[PDB]
Amino acid sequence: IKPLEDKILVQATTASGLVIPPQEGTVVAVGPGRWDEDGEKRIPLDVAEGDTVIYSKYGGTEIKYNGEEYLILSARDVLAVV
Amino acid sequence: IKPLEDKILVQATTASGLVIPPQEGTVVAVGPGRWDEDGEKRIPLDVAEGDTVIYSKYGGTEIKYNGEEYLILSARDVLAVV
Amino acid sequence: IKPLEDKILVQATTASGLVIPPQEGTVVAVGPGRWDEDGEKRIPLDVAEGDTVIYSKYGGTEIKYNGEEYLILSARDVLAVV
Amino acid sequence: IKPLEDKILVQATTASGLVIPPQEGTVVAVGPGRWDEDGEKRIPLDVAEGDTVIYSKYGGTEIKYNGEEYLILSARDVLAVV
Amino acid sequence: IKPLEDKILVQATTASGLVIPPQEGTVVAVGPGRWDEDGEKRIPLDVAEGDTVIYSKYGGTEIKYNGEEYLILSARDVLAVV
Amino acid sequence: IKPLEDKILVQATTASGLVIPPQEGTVVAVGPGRWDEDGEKRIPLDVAEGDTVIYSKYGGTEIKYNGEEYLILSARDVLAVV
Amino acid sequence: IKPLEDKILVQATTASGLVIPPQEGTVVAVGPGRWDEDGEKRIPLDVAEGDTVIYSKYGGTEIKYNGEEYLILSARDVLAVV
Repeated sequence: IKPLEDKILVQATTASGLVIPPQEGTVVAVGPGRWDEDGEKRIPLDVAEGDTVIYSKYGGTEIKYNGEEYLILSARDVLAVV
Repeated sequence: IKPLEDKILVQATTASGLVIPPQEGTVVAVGPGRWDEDGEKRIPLDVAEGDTVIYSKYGGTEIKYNGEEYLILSARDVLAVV
Repeated sequence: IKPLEDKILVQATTASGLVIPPQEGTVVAVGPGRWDEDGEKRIPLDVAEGDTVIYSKYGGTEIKYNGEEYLILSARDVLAVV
Repeated sequence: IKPLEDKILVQATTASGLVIPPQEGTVVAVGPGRWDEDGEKRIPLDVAEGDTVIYSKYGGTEIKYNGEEYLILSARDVLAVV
Repeated sequence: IKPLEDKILVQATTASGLVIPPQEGTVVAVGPGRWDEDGEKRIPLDVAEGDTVIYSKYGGTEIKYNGEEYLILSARDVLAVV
Repeated sequence: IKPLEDKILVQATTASGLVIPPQEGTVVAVGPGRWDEDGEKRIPLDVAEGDTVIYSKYGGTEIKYNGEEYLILSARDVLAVV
Repeated sequence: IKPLEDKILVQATTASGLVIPPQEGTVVAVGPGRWDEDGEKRIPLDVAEGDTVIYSKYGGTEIKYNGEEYLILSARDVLAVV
């Protein structure tokens, strides 16, 4: 599963030591990014595989595979990295 | 059926080995791409014919032909390729 | 009837051999196109007179003339050509 | 009455020989056009006085003058010229 | 009362000879205009003091001063000049 | 209290001699302004400390301090200076 | 916790000496900023760690950690620094 431009695939108290009154997870896959409006180049994402991130699930598309639960979410949903 | 600029024609548990609690399908046709705002060049899509993709059916335009079910959906709908 | 910049005049199971659960039709007229944002040039449409196209009728303006039914739709509405 | 940048003043089955299930009318006045976002130049409108056009009445501002009924509508509303 | 960039101060059948089924009035003050997005220069308004204009009252901010009723309305509201 | 880029801090019949059927007030603090979309420079605001201004309270964020009632509103809200 | 591009992590009458009829707090972390639309560079934020700011909680994402309450809110939410 290769997220298309812009999306990132995230593998779904929190195991990090944080209480969330917004899930936490590990970036497993990342895409190319949104091309410039000019199409000259693509803007890169500031998250990379293995990054443990905090995101919201809005617009998320959950999909399960061999025991793991994955989420294909847009980069706009990743709020922070711990 | 030749999708016009930006649209891709997709042919509609999953045969890939994935559980989708969003459909999966095969990219059958692809268009030119949205022109730059400047009209200089068109932005290329990151899916090609034969690609097996995961997309959402929103705004989709289903059309049946000789027993097959097709969907003309915008590129913004394709989330990932497996 | 001359579609102003960007619009295209379309003449309204399908005679093509396609089942549409989106209408199909024949492009009878086409406009100049959206000027670039800078106003330098116009972007051209990828459809021309006689093309048989598949489109959605959203925002369409139906108008009848000498027994034929016509639709002035924006280029954003034409999804494919057969 | 001089339509300010972008608007055109239109003078309101149709007298042209068309059935509209969108009114038809004669372009009586036209404005300069929208300035470039950069304000370098203004974008010209593809309609001129005397043009007989088909448009929609949305956001239109009807005003009556010496027995004639006029409409100050934005350029975006003129769909085609006959 | 000096309209800040873009706004124009207008002083509120019509005395001009027009019937409005959109009020008419006299431009009493005009502002600098919107800066370009680049900030290089401001885009000028096409109304000047003394201009008698037709506008809509949407988003207007009526204020009364020494018996006169005034309106601070955005230039986007002034439709034409008579 | 220093209004961040673009906001201005205003200090809340009117004492100017105007009737407002929109409050009037004094500009106590002003921010740097919105960076160009390019980030090259920031766009300056056309009001300055001491300016007595007429604005709308929409989106305003009222805060009191030592008996005085203040408002942090975006420049888009300041309509004119008297 | 590292706010991704544009967000800033804030640490939640007010201890400053202000009455808020909008919370106040201390900027604990700051993100790179939004890339330019062109992606050339990122626009910098006008708040830095330690800044005590006044913001609104809209769209905020509250998260507690070792007894402290934090908020990951977008820069658009920071209204002023005291």
